[PDB]
Amino acid sequence: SLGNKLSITDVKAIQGKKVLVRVDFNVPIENGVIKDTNRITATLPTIHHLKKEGAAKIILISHCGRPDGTKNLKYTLKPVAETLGTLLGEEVLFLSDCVGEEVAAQINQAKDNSVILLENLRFHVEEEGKGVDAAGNKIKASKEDMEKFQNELTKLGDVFINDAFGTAHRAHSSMVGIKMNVKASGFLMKKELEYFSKALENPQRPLLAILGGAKVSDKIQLIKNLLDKVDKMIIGGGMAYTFKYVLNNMKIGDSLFDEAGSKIVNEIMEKAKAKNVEIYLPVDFKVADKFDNNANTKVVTDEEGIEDKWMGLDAGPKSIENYKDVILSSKTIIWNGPQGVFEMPNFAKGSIECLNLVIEATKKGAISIVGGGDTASLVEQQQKKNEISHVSTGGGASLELLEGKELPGVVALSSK
Ligand SMILES: O=C1N[C@H](c2ccc([N+](=O)[O-])o2)Nc2sc3c(c21)CCCC3
Repeated sequence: SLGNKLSITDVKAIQGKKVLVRVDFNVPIENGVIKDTNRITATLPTIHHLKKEGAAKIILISHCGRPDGTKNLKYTLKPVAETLGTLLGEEVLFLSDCVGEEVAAQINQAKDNSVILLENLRFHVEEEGKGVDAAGNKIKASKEDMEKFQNELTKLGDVFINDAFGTAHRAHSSMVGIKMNVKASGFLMKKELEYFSKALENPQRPLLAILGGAKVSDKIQLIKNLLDKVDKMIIGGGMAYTFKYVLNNMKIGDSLFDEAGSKIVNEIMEKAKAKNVEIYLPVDFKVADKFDNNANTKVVTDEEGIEDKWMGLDAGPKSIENYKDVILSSKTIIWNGPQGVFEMPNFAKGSIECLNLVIEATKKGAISIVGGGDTASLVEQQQKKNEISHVSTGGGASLELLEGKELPGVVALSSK
């Protein structure tokens, strides 16, 4: 289950507690300078709630870069402490390790209600459970080494807050081994779990999935899992040409064709029929004579097909018209994939109209979830993030959740 997990707002006893918080501070650092501070800024509601609720210590644990289970000061969290300090308007204490008597002593010695940032968890092989030494030899932590490191992290505090949903798909020490009585989601994780629970457990129906992207192959698990939940599915973008070719023997010219993925199209269509899911493929396309925004373009229907040396780069006007009744009658929308080459303004119309319809449905009461990646970029470029119920930032974890995979970091949270 996803919706019955304990959240930071449900925690009653916070005053005078040492609160251990797993955050996502995997920020790009260019010679001591943080170039993107969004991940740091996104943890402020969690930190503010803990300070306001009178926490004795706010102990932050995270990772960044790729140290591979070895101390590697290129991936030091030291600059993150400085940036977080500036954002908080107070000094954030940075510690050179994350476990042990010395770290414990420094935490206890710190000013009450203050914020402490511990060094990168991934400097320890026990965090990921595997790594690589300096020489390049593979190293692995034994069950006992793992258990000892997990016990050491547990000894740092009294209450555990997991605000790192983007790492919850991993059975890492900081996701599964912090054995405190209260293990609650932080505000970021709370929102992710709340909205993914709304979309996938007992959703408000009709439930619609809007899928797109360049390939079929990397979306098979996602499609097959969503066919067990949804009532309707729009399949668009580059992946649609593979479907039109296999299903209707439609000429696709130089459009994208997924050779491995083409062999699974019939299975997908057969599962959709078994599950009584309505599939909506494009019936027309905006084609181009070159892969370029300034290409010569025209509209072809799926009855005409695409001529040799031409390529489909967006859904056509009829396919765009067909979205309207599908999207506007939907009460829950999971959107994972653009409907064309949105990076080229002349082939963004299908994706932009899909966005306008999803927004319209949301204003009228639908719950809209944007999976991430390219769809999130489109919503961001169009400046419409606040018009969508939830734009997930969980990356790989959001994708695994939608593929029906186990999230160990979620499983390890307390139940409400
Ligand atoms: O790299 C490419 N991707 C695009 C793509 C992505 C999504 C969609 N869509 O149509 O939605 O198309 N379509 C083509 S034709 C084409 C290329 C691409 C590369 C050069 C040869 C011709």
